[PDB]
Formats: sequence, structure tokens, C-alpha cells
Amino acid sequence: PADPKWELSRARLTLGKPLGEGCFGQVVMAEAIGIDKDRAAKPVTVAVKMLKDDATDKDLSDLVSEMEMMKMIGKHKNIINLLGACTQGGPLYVLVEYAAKGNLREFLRARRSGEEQLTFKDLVSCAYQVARGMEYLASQKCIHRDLAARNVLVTEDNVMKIADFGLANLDYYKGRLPVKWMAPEALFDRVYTHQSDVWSFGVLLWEIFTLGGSPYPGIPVEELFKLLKEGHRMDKPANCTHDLYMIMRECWHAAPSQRPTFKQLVEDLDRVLTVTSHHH
Ligand SMILES: *CCC(=O)N1C[C@@H](n2nc(C#Cc3cc4ncn(C5CC5)c4cc3Cl)c(C(N)=O)c2NC)C[C@@H]1COC
Ligand SMILES: [Cl-]
Repeated sequence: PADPKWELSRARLTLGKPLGEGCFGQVVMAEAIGIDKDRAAKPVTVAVKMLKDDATDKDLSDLVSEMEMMKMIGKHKNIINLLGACTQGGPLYVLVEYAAKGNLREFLRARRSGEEQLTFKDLVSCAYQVARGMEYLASQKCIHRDLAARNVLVTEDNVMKIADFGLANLDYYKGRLPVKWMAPEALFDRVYTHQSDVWSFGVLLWEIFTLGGSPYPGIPVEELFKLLKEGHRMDKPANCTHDLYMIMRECWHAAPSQRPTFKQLVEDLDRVLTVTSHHH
């Protein structure tokens, strides 16, 4: 189906090197000229998603549905945005924003030391940006279902971009279930809400302030649910302020209705940024 407003000429795309394997599908980096049609030949580095060589008809419909979902959700500075597609005269290419610094977990773990060592204010800024992206997704009735630092990408300009949204019988056996990021009611029922996303955001906050730590260190998966239901929660990360830990703890309220909304989390993290600039 034709959609000129999103179509890019193949002649203006130069496909480049692949970007890793098996987590966001078959992705390659590319140079695209004239994405914005009012900017003449302005060059832009992009990430391209395409089908595998042995792809089935269902795989094509899946990628087309993912593309249509990106068109419907709309644009926001803190999500991986759709820039356009090559749908005519060749294989399907879905162009999205390129994030040079990789996923947030690896970005954090590489900046624990060295000249590019992240400051406390940089970590608060990262959390604020992810909350803004999630506030946007929730406003568009989109539940992420897998919010975690591994699913946030970082641009050359350190902009946080939520990725792995859009795409999203369990009782029969045929990426494992992300149990350590799941709200107790999500673990229990295997149902997701914006409120279970807020719990996941709390775990992501803990990932940010531990600079990529692994949640619930030392807890066997068979003990996790009982402990969370009894009120067990992760301890405050070292160097983390009491206020930020209270935000994490409110994200992890046992009652989904008592957790903050993403709109409230944006406000709370904006407050923490202000108070951080005063205690230094
Ligand atoms: C998975 C990890 C891995 O291989 N790499 C490569 C590196 N990478 N991955 C992406 C991407 C992407 C992406 C994300 C989406 N979320 C939704 N959707 C559409 C609905 C289907 C997409 C599509 C794609 Cl292509 C990028 C990027 N976009 O720039 C990058 N850049 C390096 C991340 C990770 C390495 O991390 C250390
Ligand atoms: Cl919300």
C-alpha cells in the first residue's frame, strides 16, 4: 500500500554494516539523504530493519504491522522514532533513528569510570528522559511490557530513547520471561498494565543508579514472588539520595493503584534534578 508522506527513495539510502544479533531483529546502520524533504541533501545516519532471507509471509505482515504501529503512536524525543520506509520497488526497509551509544545498560556500565564517568545529575537526567518517553507512550495507550535499561537506546548526544515498544497459549511449552522487572500482579497473572510498567520503571531506576547493576542480587527465581509479596524490596544503591530511593519505592507499591503515574514521575524527577543542583 502506498504512503508517500513516509516513503523514502532507495536511491537516497546507502546500506551499511549490521548492528549485532538477535534482540531487535535484523538491523543494519545506513546513511540516508533527504529524510526531511524540506532540508534538500542533508545527510542522516539511520538504523534499518529488514526481513531475513528465509522470511515467511507472516514475518512481512509482522514488520508491516510494527511500522504501522510506529506511525500511529506518533513522535516523541524519548522514543526510537520512525523516520520513513522503502516499501516500493524492492525489499521492505523500515528506517528508525540511529543511537550510536547502544543500549542504556551497556552505556552505564562503560561510564562507571574514566573521563566519560557519569555524574549523579547525568543519571537523574537519564531517568527523567525515560520517564518522559513513558509518559508519552502511556498517553498513547501503549504498554511496553518489557521496560528495562536493555530496552532504552542512547544517541551520540546522550538522548534516551525507549525501544522495543509497538510489538507489545502461554500455558503450553512451545528471550526468557523478564521476571526480575515484573510487578507482582504481572508475575502472578501474566497480564500487563501502565501500572505494571511503572513497577518496571522503578527497577530501571535502580539499574540507572547502580550504573547497570543486576536486579535482586543473590535471590533464586523460586523465592522472588513470595519475597516481593511479603514486602521485600531492593536496598538503596550506594550514592543514591533518599528522595530517589523513595521514588523507586513508590514505583514498587504492592497496590498498582497507589503507584505514581508516569506524569507524576516526570514531575518528581524534575524536582529531584532541581534539588540535586543545590546539594553538590
Ligand atoms: C539488540 C542489541 C544489539 O544488537 N545492539 C545493536 C544496537 N542498536 N540496536 C538498535 C535498534 C533498534 C530498533 C528498535 C526498535 N524498537 C521498536 N522498533 C520497531 C517496532 C519495530 C525498533 C526497530 C529497531 Cl531497528 C539501534 C539503533 N536503532 O540505532 C542500535 N544502535 C547501536 C543496540 C545493541 C548494542 O547495545 C550495546
Ligand atoms: Cl501512567
